[PDB]
Parts: sequence; C-alpha cells; structure tokens
Amino acid sequence: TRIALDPFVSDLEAESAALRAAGPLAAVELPGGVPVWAVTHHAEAKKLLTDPRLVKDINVWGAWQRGEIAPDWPLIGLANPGRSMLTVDGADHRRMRTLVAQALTPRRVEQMRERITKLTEELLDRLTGEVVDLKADFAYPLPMYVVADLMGIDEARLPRLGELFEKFFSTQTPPAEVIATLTELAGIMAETVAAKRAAPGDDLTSALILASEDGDHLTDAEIVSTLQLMVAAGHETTISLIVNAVVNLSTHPEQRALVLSGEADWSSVVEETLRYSTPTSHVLIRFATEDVPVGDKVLPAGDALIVSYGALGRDEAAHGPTAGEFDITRSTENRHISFGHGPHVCPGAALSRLEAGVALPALYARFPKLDLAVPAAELRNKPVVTQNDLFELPVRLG
Ligand code: HEM
Repeated sequence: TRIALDPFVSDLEAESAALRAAGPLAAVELPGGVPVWAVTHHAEAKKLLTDPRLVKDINVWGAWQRGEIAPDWPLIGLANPGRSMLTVDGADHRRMRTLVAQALTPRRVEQMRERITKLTEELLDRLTGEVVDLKADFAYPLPMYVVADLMGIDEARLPRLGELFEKFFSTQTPPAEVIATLTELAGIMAETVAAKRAAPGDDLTSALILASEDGDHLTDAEIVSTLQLMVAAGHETTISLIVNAVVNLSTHPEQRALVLSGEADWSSVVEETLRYSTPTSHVLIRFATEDVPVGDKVLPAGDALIVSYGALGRDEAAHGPTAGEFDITRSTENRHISFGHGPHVCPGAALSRLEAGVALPALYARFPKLDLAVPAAELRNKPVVTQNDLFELPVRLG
C-alpha cells in the first residue's frame, strides 16, 4: 500500500509514522506522480547505503530510460542535478569529493568558529521588538552567510539566491519557473566560479579550481555543479537544524530546563534534534542495478530508492521504546544516521554541528526566557517534501 508524500507536508509526524509502519521498504509516491521505494528503518537503510547495487547513476533508472520524467518536474533539481560527488559512486566519487571532504574535517572547520561567532552576535544584536520571526531574522541568515563565505559567494547575491532556492525546494513551483530557477542558479554559480578563476582565494570554490589544474581535474561544469550542491545542501539543512532545536526545547520544558541549567550540554540538544527531527526528511535518489531484497520485498532492478531519514530517526528497533520521544539524555546503542552512512556521508557534518553549537548557546545566553510565540501546533511546514522546513518561527524573546 503506497504512501503518497503530501506535497503540502500537512502532518509530517503522521506521515513519518506511516512510513515506519510500511517499512523497511515502503512504496511511495513523490509529488508529481513519480513512484519510488523508500527505506524507512534504520538497519536496512545502513545496508542499502553501502550496497553497491544502489547507485547514483540516473541512467540506471527505468523511468529515466523511458523518458517519463519531465524536465520541469519541481523535484528535478534534487532528482537530476549536474554531475558532482552527489551523483556518482566509486572512483569518480572519490575524485569529486576528496578536496571538499578534507577541507571540512572537525579540525579544519574550527578555523571558521570566529566568523560564525561574530555573525551570530551581529544577528542577535539586530533583533528588535518582543516577538520576532526567529527563522527570518536569525536561523536563516546565519548558515547562508557561513556557506557563502565558505564557497566565496558575493554576499550581494544572497537575497536572490534565497528567492531561487525557495522555488528550487518547493513542490508548488510551476513548470516555467522550475526551469527558470535552475537556469538562473547555474548563472549565479558560474559567475562565482569565473570570478575565482580570475583571482583565486582561500574559499572552497577557489580551491576546487586550483585542484583542477593540480590533480583532481574536475571539469568546468562539475565545479559549478559542486558549488550549487554545497550551497543547496549547506544552508537549507543547517537552518532547519537550528529551527528544530528551538522548537524541540520549546515543546519539551524539562529538556529545555536541563540544557539551560547546565545539566546537559548543547551537543546533546543538537544530536537529539538530528535524530528526532532531522532537517532532511528524505534524500533523493538511488537506483537499483539488480534486484535487491529488502525485508520481505524485492527492490526491482531499474527502480528508484529514497532514504527516509525523518521516519527512520524514530525507529524503535534502533533506539528502543522511547525512540518517538525527544530526550537529550537518552542512552542508545545506535548512533543516528541523519548525516547518512557510507561513502556519501555528509561532508558538512562538522560545520553544521559547529554552527548550531555556537548559535544555540549564544541565542539562549542573550534571551534566557526565549519561547515560541505560538502553540507549536500552529507552526506550518513549507510545501517542501524532502526537507523539514517551516514558513516562520514566531518567537517571544522574553
Ligand atoms: C545541517 C544539517 C545537515 C544534514 C542533516 C545533512 C544531511 C546530509 C545527508 C543525510 C547526506 C547524505 C545523503 C545520502 O547519501 O543519502 C548529505 C550529503 C551531503 N551534504 Fe549534508 N547535511 C547537513 C549539512 C551540510 C552542510 C553544512 C554542507 C556543506 C557545507 C553539506 C553538504 C553536503 C554534500 C556536498 C553532500 C553530498 C555528499 C556525497 O554525496 O558524497 N551538508 N547531507
């Protein structure tokens, strides 16, 4: 029995519970009428994520081979981006990933702690009034500035990039605007790369350009695709991580009391938010080169697989009978896999942990009484099916 993912994300908790119930391999419908499989249990996700029969090569997708995927499908930017580390495996994946991954180790991202701290304090300084949209005024700008600095993007481009990524991630973007959004994104990223080719810097775009002389030899198009990937994957997720941590503390007063009183550390808030309420509900997209058994089902060769990180985060087989609860003090035998698992594991994990690990204590140090300004049930997800993304975060600064 297929689960059609709600394009309007009207009850994400209920949909996640249905996906777990239908697992480990659930039949699902992506917005736009595209049928795929979703892995929704922790153990089977880890196996599929390291299974060499589950590849990123879209030429393996039967629906792609048959020409049944429209180029103006709103999800096309997520399902079929340009060639980058995201869309390859094997030796090509190593070549396309190594520079970025090594630039983002925990040791390397510490270099940015000062910039992240200064950005955080500057944003907190500008909060005005008793009630604010903390997403628009804080959680959204911080990771956009951070990834823009990382990648050498001109800060003057960030307002437009924000407008474009809103369309990129929405299920409701009309066909002409799907296409126009991807073309304009390509232009902004190409302009950034062209600028760094002329004057190479410490930013990661410059580093990729230099390595394409000096070893890795990514093509011009692959560098632009990698830049777009880094901005897409690095701002949207980190914003939701900060938003969801504030929501979770505001809906669990004992957990808020623990961390604000020093009985638990902020890292535990971040890690439990990642497990309980990941920024990334689903990851597109993998394809079976051969029939693959999953539980009592067979994933047929040529079919597609998404990984339902949101659903599997609350898998009771992984975390026990309290897996559906937000508990920053929990003991579990299984660490969460909200950054993925295997070769494609998020290279930005340390940077996101640093951003959230700086932003959250700074926020509550400035505003110890900070609370949602509305009952949490009134918060509304944007029509973004792969990301847990809220329209706004009304907050009383207290
Ligand atoms: C903030 C929380 C974040 C979460 C929850 C997250 C989640 C993930 C996950 C689950 C994957 C692997 C998907 C899969 O293979 O199934 C991934 C890949 C990736 N992420 Fe993150 N991410 C976050 C932040 C970031 C940041 C800050 C950056 C960049 C600075 C980034 C860049 C990437 C890239 C480039 C990939 C592709 C890696 C590959 O396929 O080799 N992410 N992310």
